[PDB]
Amino acid sequence: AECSVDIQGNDQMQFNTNAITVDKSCKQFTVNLSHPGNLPKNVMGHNWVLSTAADMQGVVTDGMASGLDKDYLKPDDSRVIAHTKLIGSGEKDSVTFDVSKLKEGEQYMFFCAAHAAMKGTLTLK
Ligand SMILES: [Cu+2]
Repeated sequence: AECSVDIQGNDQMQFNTNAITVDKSCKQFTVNLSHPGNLPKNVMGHNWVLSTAADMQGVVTDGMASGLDKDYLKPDDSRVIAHTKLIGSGEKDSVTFDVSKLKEGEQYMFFCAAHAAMKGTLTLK
């Protein structure tokens, strides 16, 4: 099985996929985020954030209120399973999480905290 994925966020404010699969055998899963654009992070920086679909809007609301100083996430928000740092063009970051953290029967999503329009699903198979 494969227990990691490579994902890109670019200068046009989009990720290069809207769907990640996590094999049910994985105990840990790694997301390798890169930014193959030319814009730096103070213009078009991206991160990658994981929550349930049901929690996404609340995470974004509280992140918005927390602001740029906190990379648009409430610090220590228990609804956020994992997240990367904010990266600009040519930079990269990876995050690894325990697959045991996914609540059984719940659909998960990923998104960019800076650009909540950038989103997708993360699913067990
Ligand atoms: Cu973004």
